[PDB]
Amino acid sequence: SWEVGCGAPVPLVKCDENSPYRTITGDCNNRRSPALGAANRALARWLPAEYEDGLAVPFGWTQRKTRNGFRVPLAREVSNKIVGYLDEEGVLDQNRSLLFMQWGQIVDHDLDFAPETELGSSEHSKVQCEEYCIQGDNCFPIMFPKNDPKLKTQGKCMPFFRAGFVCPTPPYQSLARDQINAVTSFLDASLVYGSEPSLASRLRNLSSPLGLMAVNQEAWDHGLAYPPFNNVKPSPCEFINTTAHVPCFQAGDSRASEQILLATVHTLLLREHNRLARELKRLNPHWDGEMLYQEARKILGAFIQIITFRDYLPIVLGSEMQKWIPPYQGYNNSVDPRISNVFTFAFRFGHMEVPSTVSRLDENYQPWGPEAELPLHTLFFNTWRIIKDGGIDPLVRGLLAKKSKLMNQNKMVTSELRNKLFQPTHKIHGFDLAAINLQRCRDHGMPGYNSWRGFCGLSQPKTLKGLQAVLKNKILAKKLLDLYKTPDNIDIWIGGNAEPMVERGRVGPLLACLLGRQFQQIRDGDRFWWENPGVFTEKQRDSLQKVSFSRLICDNTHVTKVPLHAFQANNYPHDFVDCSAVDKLDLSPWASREN
Ligand code: HEM
Ligand SMILES: *[C@@H]1O[C@H](CO)[C@@H](O)[C@H](O)[C@H]1NC(C)=O
Ligand SMILES: *[C@@H]1O[C@H](CO)[C@@H](O)[C@H](O)[C@H]1NC(C)=O
Ligand SMILES: *[C@@H]1O[C@H](CO)[C@@H](O)[C@H](O)[C@H]1NC(C)=O
Ligand SMILES: [Ca+2]
Repeated sequence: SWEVGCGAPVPLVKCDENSPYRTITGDCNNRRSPALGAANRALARWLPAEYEDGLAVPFGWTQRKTRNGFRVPLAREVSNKIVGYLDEEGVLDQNRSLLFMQWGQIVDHDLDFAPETELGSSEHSKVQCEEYCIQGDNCFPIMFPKNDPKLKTQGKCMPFFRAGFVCPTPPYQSLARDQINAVTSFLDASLVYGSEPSLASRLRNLSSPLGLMAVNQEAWDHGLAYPPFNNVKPSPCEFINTTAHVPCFQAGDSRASEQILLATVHTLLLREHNRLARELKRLNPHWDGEMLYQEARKILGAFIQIITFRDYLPIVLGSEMQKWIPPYQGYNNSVDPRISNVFTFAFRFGHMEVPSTVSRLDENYQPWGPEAELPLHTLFFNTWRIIKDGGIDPLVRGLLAKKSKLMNQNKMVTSELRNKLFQPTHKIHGFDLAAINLQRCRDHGMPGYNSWRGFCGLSQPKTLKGLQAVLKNKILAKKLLDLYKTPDNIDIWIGGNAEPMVERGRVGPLLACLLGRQFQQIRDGDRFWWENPGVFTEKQRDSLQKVSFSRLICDNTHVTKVPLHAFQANNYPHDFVDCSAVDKLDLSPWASREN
């Protein structure tokens, strides 16, 4: 409206047009508009941003500024009164493995990352934010309510820094603030390879023409690879236990070591690249470093898209899968592939799927050692428990044999995340992911629950009695309206997650609509979609159709007993078969005959 196109981060890219490979940045995917879907650009706005000043000031900033004539509730008070629970008994999903949760976070990390304004390296008003809880500029502290236990142990607030935005830092007053997506909008293994040139090259082994990703030179896993350490200090993975001095992993995505099961699936994905490369080199000995890397990178990209679109999305979206992600009818270069700002909140439905513990299992799928089961809060920024406690295999069997948390209207987010979250720089296991989510919704200028209901063609309840019938829950509706006063003011993260789940799904109608739309767009708007004619030969696709997470495990660990359907709740031994019974990835169609 104001500027036709704002852009002062980086301008310079020529598009190869004849390349059979993606760029690292996601530039040049869309031939007409080559910036579309590329990293370090604004998140898309499906609806106009909603700030108290119309431009940048979040709702909740100014004590005397209402939203529609009512004060917005403190994020931590919504967390305390709606999101928390004590009893972990009976909270588990009887039909989703823990891998279902974990694949969600992997997928999320491929698609979106809104970094905190890291501009300010002098910036020691961290102290002003952390120690003194003074709201100002990029410091937007989560203030504790009266009656919060954390007030007795942790001071007045949790520190919270506003997200980075385009055009960029110390802003103007022209059109509304847009937060940055720092990774590629394409489902493209950017979490393995990186979304920028510096990092992508750092991760590569350029010491041999084999197109390998670099691997740890200090630790191994029964001959099997770990990712390189991040050697930059301070290291949060070091902070959590000095004695071990085990740093964080270096992977394509900065968040890889945030929890031990994310690091685990990252390690599996890195292993797969090197596995693929080796079999491609064995198959095509001529192929130089670059062709090996790119052909393996391109295979890993397709694996992620198939597991996500064939196995994962149908058991998230349930009855809504067909209404939003119909069967694929080819690349449409008019679709916007960019991740939307709202999607980055809709996809945090995952937060309610995280259980309170993580288990290491032995070969008989029984407890591994005397501390087999660990509280999740001890596993934030934890790589030492991988290297110095049995490696990947015990944690992968836990992923198969243990269950996700089920979303529950009276048991939303485990206290492991809601009271004990560790944030790098902030020293304590004392943060609230639910409160952060709600504060972030306001930071990003999110429209409220009823704007999104209207967007999705759903009823917009105006009364307690109206909200009760949509939530199918009188008490939850009462607690939300006591805090928010009007359903128009409910933050999209809590409103979306409050809805009962669609038949055969794990999200309610509103999230199904938002996630459905976004996943439709990243498939239909991707020139390198695995099923787009010319990306892969017909034979290559017939082979790719047979990938599975079970096969990924079989090839990249010493786990020989796996389930056929790894996202279902599977119990050992009834639901487990030998790896020999699990279809393989036939790489024979990648045979290149130069004569
Ligand atoms: C999606 C998604 C996001 C937003 C990513 C983006 O675009 O920036 C997200 C964020 C976070 C954050 C940052 C919170 C903030 O400052 O706003 C943390 C600290 C965190 C921690 C954990 N999450 Fe998460 N998360 C997203 C999605 C998912 C999903 C999706 C299905 C799962 C599962 C998941 C899990 C976890 C997790 C598990 C133990 C931790 C810790 N997240 N997330
Ligand atoms: C479990 O979920 C799958 C979909 O993942 C479904 O097809 C199957 O019927 C389910 N079994 C149970 C226990 O409902
Ligand atoms: C690079 O590859 C060679 C094997 O081909 C290996 O000896 C070396 O350690 C590798 N370096 C890294 C950091 O992966
Ligand atoms: C720290 O790591 C050491 C070395 O592995 C381990 O033995 C010890 O129990 C750990 N302590 C904590 C607090 O994690
Ligand atoms: Ca990506």
